Amino acid sequence: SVIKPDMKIKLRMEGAVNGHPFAIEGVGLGKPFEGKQSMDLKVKEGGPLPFAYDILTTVFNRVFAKYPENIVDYFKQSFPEGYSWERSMNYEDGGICNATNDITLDGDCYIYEIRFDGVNFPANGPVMQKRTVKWEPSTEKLYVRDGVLKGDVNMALSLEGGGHYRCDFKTTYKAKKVVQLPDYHFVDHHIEIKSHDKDYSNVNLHEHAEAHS
Repeated sequence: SVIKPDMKIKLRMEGAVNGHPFAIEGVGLGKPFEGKQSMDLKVKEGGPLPFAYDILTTVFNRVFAKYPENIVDYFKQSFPEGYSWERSMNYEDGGICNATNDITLDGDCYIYEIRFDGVNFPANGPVMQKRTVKWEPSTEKLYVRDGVLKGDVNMALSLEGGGHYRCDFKTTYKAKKVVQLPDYHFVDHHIEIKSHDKDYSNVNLHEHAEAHS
């Protein structure tokens, strides 16, 4: 198998929020079979970012999810060729973010080509006012539709003044080659920013995920 116990990550995100462009690059590593990963992200263009960094984190690869033997693993099956995903993130106050990631593999390193575009975030909302604290752990629901895999998840950002800010994720996963399709299942997620500098020019991000049925 081309999927090894320890692998690397390299990525570049180009995007915009409310019409303002930025670019971020990252380098990381993870354990595909353990469903754990971490990475260091650096803002290359558009800094200091004028919006809450948290809207970007779930965009910075389900290959990093611990899949039990009794569940078909769409993602690990997609390599060496790889897969891509598309996602729309609908926030409760109307902010909408669309993102995509084309994932390839070079040796023991996954390569991500990411696009991120958010619009209509209210000027005095939690995202433009940087009042988000972190994402709560979640459970993604995955199901097949028209030969590809869909993943939906109810997400929530804890807020500075207390309370939560909701967002609904709708993701479409597409293997580059034909692979076996899985039956309905779930993936528990927990993403966390472990460290960052004042203006988030530098961020260390971690995530651990496990599938179940």
